[PDB]
Amino acid sequence: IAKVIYAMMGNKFVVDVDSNGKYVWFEFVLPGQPMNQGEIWKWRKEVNPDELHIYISENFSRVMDRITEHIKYHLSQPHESNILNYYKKLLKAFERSKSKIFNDSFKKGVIRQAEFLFRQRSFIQTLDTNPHLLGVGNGVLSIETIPAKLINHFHEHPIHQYTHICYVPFNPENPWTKLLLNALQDIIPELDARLWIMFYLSTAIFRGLKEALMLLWLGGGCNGKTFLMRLVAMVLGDHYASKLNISLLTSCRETAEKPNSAFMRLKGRGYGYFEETNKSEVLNTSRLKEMVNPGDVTARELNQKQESFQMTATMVAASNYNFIIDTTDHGTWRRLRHYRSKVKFCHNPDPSNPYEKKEDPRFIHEYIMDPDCQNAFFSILVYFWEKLQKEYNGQIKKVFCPTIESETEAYRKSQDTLHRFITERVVESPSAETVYNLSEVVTAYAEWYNTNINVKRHIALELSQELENSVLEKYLQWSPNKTRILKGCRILHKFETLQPICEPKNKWWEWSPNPS
Amino acid sequence: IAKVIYAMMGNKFVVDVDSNGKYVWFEFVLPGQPMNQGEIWKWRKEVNPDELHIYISENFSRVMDRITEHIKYHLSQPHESNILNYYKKLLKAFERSKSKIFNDSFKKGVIRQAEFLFRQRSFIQTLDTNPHLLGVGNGVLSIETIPAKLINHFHEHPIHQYTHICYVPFNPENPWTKLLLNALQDIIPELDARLWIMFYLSTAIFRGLKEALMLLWLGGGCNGKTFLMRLVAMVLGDHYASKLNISLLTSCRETAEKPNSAFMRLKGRGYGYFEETNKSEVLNTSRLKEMVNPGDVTARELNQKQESFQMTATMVAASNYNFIIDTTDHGTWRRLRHYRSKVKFCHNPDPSNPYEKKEDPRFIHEYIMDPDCQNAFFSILVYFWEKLQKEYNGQIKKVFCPTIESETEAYRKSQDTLHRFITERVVESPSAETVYNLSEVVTAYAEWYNTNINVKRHIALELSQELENSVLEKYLQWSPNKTRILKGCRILHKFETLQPICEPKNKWWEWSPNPS
DNA sequence: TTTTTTTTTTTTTTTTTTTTTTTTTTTTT
DNA sequence: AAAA
Ligand SMILES: Nc1ncnc2c1ncn2[C@@H]1O[C@H](COP(=O)(O)OP(=O)(O)O)[C@@H](O)[C@H]1O
Ligand SMILES: Nc1ncnc2c1ncn2[C@@H]1O[C@H](COP(=O)(O)OP(=O)(O)O)[C@@H](O)[C@H]1O
Repeated sequence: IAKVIYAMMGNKFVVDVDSNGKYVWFEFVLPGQPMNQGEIWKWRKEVNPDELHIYISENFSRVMDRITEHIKYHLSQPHESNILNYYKKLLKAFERSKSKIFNDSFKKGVIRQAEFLFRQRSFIQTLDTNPHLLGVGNGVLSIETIPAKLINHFHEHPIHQYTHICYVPFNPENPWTKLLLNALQDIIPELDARLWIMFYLSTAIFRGLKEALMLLWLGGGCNGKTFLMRLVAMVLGDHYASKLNISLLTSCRETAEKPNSAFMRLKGRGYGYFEETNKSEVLNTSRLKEMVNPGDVTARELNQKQESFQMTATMVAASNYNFIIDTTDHGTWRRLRHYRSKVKFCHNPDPSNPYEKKEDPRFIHEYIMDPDCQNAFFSILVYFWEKLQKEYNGQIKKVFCPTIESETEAYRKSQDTLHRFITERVVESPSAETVYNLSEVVTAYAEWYNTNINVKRHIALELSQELENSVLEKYLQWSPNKTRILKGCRILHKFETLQPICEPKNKWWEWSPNPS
Repeated sequence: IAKVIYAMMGNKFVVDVDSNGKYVWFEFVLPGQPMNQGEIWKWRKEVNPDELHIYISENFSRVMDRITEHIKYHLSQPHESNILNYYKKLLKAFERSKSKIFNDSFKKGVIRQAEFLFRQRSFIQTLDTNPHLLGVGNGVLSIETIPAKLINHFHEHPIHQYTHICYVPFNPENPWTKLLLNALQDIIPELDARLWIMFYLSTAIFRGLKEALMLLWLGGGCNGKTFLMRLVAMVLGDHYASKLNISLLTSCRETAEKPNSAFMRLKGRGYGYFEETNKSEVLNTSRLKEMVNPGDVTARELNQKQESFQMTATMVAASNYNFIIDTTDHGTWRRLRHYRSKVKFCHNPDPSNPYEKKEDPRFIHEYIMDPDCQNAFFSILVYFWEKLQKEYNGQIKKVFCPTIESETEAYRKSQDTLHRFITERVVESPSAETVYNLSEVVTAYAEWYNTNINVKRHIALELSQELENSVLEKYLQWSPNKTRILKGCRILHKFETLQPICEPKNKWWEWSPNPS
């Protein structure tokens, strides 16, 4: 029967071997059959095929009946004795064998035999490999061409994961679309920054390789954060987006004994966000380069082994407090972006202040669980992604935002404790002073850092190189003992310093050819 | 049935026993059969024989037909009564068992029985033992002789692991080959160093015993590092190369109850690298001698037993910051090599400066996932390896490079704290200097090192010996109490002052004549 | 306070059992 | 038609 069953549904069941070696089945659902919500036109995993057993027992019996009536007909026609005896023996044997198809053990054996024919090599590892296909509640969305196309019929693309958000073409006249656009515009007034943030967030749908970017934006509190940042994750669903933990960035270099189980996250997921923390924290300068770069990343999670994989997911970090970055290498400080929210939300609006408005808690308590709002947001996001693709050819760095890369470099001017310490505690001594050797500078810098920013361990040797790299390079002399000495300085302790764009008409999403 | 089946394909299936005692099957992939990308002409592991199960019922069935008609022929020829009755009984017995080959349990029993016949003793442990054979996407490559031979037909070498890179003969006229050669030449201008690094990197393909070499090379940042370091590992693939963690080189020593997993790596992997992680880490002189020697290394792993394997892998290291190496024995510092980059890459070129170049991000963001570049890079690598084999008889110590082994000894001059301290703080005694008891100099040197390099603990015993090993041996006296007193030493505690080649035309890969 | 973390690794499954047997109708009485 |  296995061959006949393969003839039955060669287009509705696929058998594949998992990592553990247990064969698993996958079936292509069709409309009008018992099923979950929003999986139509998608493959679904399965362990013990029920539809197969039902089809074997019910539909397959019709063919047996056809065989039986064919035997009836050929026995009816006149013939010779020997052929009639042969037909009678064949009929008796076939009737004896007919009832076996309803037996449980026979059906199980048939299934075990048939799982070999249904096998299709290279099916698990090709699942969801194409980054241009997204599973949606009403079918599949392909972003390969412009415009994106919705497929809701038979196809051959092996997609298994999905989101339960139905897609509709971007309609600006939808009331919820209008509400979302107005709220988003009110969240951040700058049009260039608005377009830049929307463009950056649009790339989350893509799951292939992306440019090495880092986005972090900081505010006082009660701002637009955690509203759209959580809304994007809710729209994308758990399958394609995932929340992270800030401990992934604040943790020191754990030993090989520690099985860091959060590194295995982001596998396949194209968007990850760090929720607002509770205190100002300090980066380790590790877990940054490997979390920004598009190269291979690998780590063991828990009671398993080192596994390499590609990490491709847009990152966002929002905190009410401030961050700590301590480095000046051009490798970093170049794949990072910082923004600061200029708006505030409170119950009683302050008149004549455009940078403060009445907060509506209804945006957070509800408006997330409404499917219509999620559908409108998804349409807006796909429209923005199509805009980016048709304008800058998928190059996020190409787009221009004057406010960005200016506030970013302004922040880069901060987070430099060494230069600030030099300006605070070093002055141009004309004469009547010594060379101070070299250890005094690192010692004073260490104690000032402990008593001004935070207490932490320091290495005396490493601080020297930036000391030459600092502005004190001109007053950095050599020594007959082949050491580095300082000059033209006084080391001070207390404060005894005395020792002589535009706006759109009615639509901003329509955008202007030159960056608006 | 099992004997006949063993006669069917005794040249396509091999049964062996793993460590756990479970029998496993291996199948020889041939062209024109279902198979994943790039495993042609190579053995593949298998758990539950599939093609065997199909062959039992499809091709083998015909054989019984050849028997059946034969009986009819003998039944057709006229003979005695008894022989005809014998043939009738034979046919009646045989027809009722003809269909038995389709039963699932019968097939499983036949497979279980034939498991013994197909067994080939000493097959798993002899897999990939030959180091001259590599599995490539279009067959197998043998580096046994010169030129290397690409086998793409039947053979008998038991290889199972492979890389998915198709091999082509080295052609300089390929555009990717020219681009890679130009970029690599630009990465490090020095011809001798370029040839030496290419020669060293060529040995990653070999998997047998290698020379005890540890190459490390530093740079300011945004350099050629992490580009070819990742490129080589990508080209080799996960099977023959893997990434390690710098923790293995900074952890002091893990004690018992250790779930060591990264230590027990490098099973056959001939290439190892460390990306630029941490900020100016420290070495404690452990985990180098066993990580440089060609000796056997033994380790356990999670729910495993402590097993010993021959560690053979070309090791490379690169960082933006400085290392801390503290030892002076001739055994070490002899299996080490140092290099430093001399170029910088940035978005704003400096004209007339040969040591600055416009960096091309495309080299990283892409050019890795393109197979066309990978094939050319592999061809370059194998060509360089064959050049080394024909020139220096496979020995990397005999190759000539003046810049290397000169900058390396220059680095060895650094990382010597005792010499620097001696010619920084202690000078010859002018007058009124005593014996200073014993080990007071190293006692002060402890705090000097803590305030100058880094904080750590010290032991007086070994530190005493290097004082004799230092230049201060001449100014060391014996004492009536049989103690090593220190004479002729000022022991100063202040900073104010002491108290009284060439390049070819256009083909560097041509290697130039023997001096090169 | 930081340091070992202590508990997560180890157990503990797993998964037993159905397999079959019998019958078996027809053949043989 | 009942027993192997
Ligand atoms: N465009 C908007 N108009 C009015 N109210 C808003 C708007 N965006 C957000 N809000 C409200 O302001 C509050 C902001 O709080 P929250 O998002 O927690 O700030 P933060 O994330 O910065 O801590 C939310 O409860 C939300 O209901
Ligand atoms: N020979 C070259 N010519 C032009 N650009 C290069 C060359 N080598 C590297 N680059 C570019 O310069 C950048 C250097 O960055 P990276 O390799 O990360 O340096 P590092 O590893 O020292 O931080 C790379 O992104 C690469 O695109």
